[PDB]
Amino acid sequence: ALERTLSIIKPDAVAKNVIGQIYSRFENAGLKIVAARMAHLSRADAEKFYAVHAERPFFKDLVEFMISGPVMIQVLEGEDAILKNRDLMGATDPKKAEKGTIRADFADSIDANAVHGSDAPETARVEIAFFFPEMNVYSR
Amino acid sequence: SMALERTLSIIKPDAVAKNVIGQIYSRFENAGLKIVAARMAHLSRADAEKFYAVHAERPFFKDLVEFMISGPVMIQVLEGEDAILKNRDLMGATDPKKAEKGTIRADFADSIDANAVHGSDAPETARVEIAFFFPEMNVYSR
Ligand SMILES: Nc1ncnc2c1ncn2[C@H]1C[C@H](O)[C@@H](COP(=O)(O)O)O1
Ligand SMILES: [Cl-]
Ligand SMILES: [Cl-]
Repeated sequence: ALERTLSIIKPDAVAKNVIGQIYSRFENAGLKIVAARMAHLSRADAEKFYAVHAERPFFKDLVEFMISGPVMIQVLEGEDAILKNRDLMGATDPKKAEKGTIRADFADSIDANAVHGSDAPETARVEIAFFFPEMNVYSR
Repeated sequence: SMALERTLSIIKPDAVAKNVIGQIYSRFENAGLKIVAARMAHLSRADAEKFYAVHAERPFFKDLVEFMISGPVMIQVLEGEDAILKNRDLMGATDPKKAEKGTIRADFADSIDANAVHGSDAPETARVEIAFFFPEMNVYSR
């Protein structure tokens, strides 16, 4: 159960003051919050984070929405963490997300879709390393 | 209407281990307080000692320090109307035995040593405790 994934509670969900409810989704599902911080990303950092989408027409929108306000960033650890977090988040478009997922419950739109989660083992590694030094990640 | 205040909150290692960070956060957020800074940390002995200096000559001091450093904690700044007192009412009495039902300490604390949470007790300690753990550039009022 040492797999880790990178989660972000996006500015829309922070602004709703539902950080705790989203955290409980993780915790109740058996994931442990092993690193965490509130931050306000710069444009340059949002651009780096979303680099893989630099050529897509929704790039500017991913970026603008991620820097519109503070975010809560955390590392989630546990068995099958990457896929479990994805299951908890639900579909990218909240209109398509299953009932009781984070996006179905807290997302207003595909832009304001509440949360990010790493999509694969290598993106989890890169994203965790982007936001946290290992000395500030506390496995337990 | 009262003064918008910031206070310093810590979810102690007992409650982090319980995986009830979310539940405690929702206590704050449902009471109309906003999380305006946060980070997970593992305090050093020295940092815990500094933080608890007001209790340095007391006999529970060593225990306060060893318990604060026994595992990672979740630290946050809470902002809202009357935040200092509000947080304290939500936490409940220092001794979970004495804490009203529905408080954080009643629901998540196992004892006076393992008592789940800290909150600043006054405006001046709030100021000092926030500055101890966060630079202002990482506190984001909204
Ligand atoms: N208009 C208004 N609304 C809400 N909160 C306010 C206002 N003016 C100051 N403050 C804040 C600043 C302090 O935390 C507290 C008392 O002000 P202090 O001067 O520090 O004793 O209230
Ligand atoms: Cl995303
Ligand atoms: Cl304390």
